[PDB]
Amino acid sequence: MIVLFVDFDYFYAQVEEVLNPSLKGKPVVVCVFSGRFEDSGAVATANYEARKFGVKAGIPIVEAKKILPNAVYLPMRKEVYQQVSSRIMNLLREYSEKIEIASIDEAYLDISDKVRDYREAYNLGLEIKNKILEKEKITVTVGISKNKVFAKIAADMAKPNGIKVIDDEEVKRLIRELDIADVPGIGNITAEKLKKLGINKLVDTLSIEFDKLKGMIGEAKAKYLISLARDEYNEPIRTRVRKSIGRIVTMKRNSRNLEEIKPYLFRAIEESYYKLDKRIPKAIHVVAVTEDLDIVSRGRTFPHGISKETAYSESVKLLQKILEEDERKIRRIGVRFSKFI
DNA sequence: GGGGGAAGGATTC
DNA sequence: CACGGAATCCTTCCCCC
Ligand SMILES: [Ca+2]
Ligand SMILES: [Ca+2]
Ligand SMILES: [Ca+2]
Repeated sequence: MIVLFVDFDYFYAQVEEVLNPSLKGKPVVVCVFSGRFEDSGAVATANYEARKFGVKAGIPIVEAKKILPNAVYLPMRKEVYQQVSSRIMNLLREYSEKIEIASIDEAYLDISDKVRDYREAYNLGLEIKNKILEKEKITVTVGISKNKVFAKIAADMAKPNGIKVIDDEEVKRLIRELDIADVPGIGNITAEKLKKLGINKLVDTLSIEFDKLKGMIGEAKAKYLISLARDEYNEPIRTRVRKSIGRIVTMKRNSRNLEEIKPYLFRAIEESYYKLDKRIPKAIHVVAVTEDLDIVSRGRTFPHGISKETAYSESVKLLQKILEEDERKIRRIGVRFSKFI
């Protein structure tokens, strides 16, 4: 099996650059303004000009502005980026019908048929890179290997605007030398749990008693890491299906007042329903981000579809359940609809 | 003992 | 100071054969 992974470079910001080319070369910072106070919020993404100075996704807009006061700061326009993304995905869809659209800027291609051996794969990558740059003016990084995980890792090592192949020889080299934190799906939480078990490299997972691994990071994650170390990971390429649609907003002030939170919750509901399409959900969850950035939620699954009236009514009950069972003041509030009919 | 949901939380990107 | 949005996974609880 030959997997070719495509990852769009600093996507949101690059799109802004495409829509306003005079931005090229300047530090571009795409932000999610929360509205709590001037420049409150965080960086969704930044181009490399900004990233080389420390301005990257996750940092407060206020911090970024202290580092780069003269950079271009733009509000995130999700809808625009999503339409551009869809156009790029269709284009790849013609390089294979075996495609996995992992996110707004990542897709995996099973080019096991369209090619044989890594020479042609690499050639096909450049074809894809040049095609996308040509038709959309978007640069992307291509990663190629035997499975999804190493194809992605390949891209992680080649970005930005690169292409790379990890063949059956390097895979083994990485299995013992690749820092395990750099393995997809291994975040900071898991990375630390594995460090405490003496696991710093993928191969170390084979020196531990499985039942201990399972105990520490869960069975799924355990089998995942073990399979990769045995050089046996081989999940198939297939675009998952949207299983949930939702919206969460930040209130001006943290609150615990119902009549004060509602308008936010209802706005969340209104946007969620618009996003729903003609999809009808049978489950609804109210999600609240507490004052100490803790996430709490209460939901309910109905034996039938939820109309917007029912959603408005149930959400209030769920919200009251949250306020009732959690003392902290509330900072962000939203809803999520799932179990579509 | 264990299938099958549902619920609330934990994690990742 | 720290936004969002969604998928997996986990663990707990529950009904019940
Ligand atoms: Ca990516
Ligand atoms: Ca990217
Ligand atoms: Ca990591």
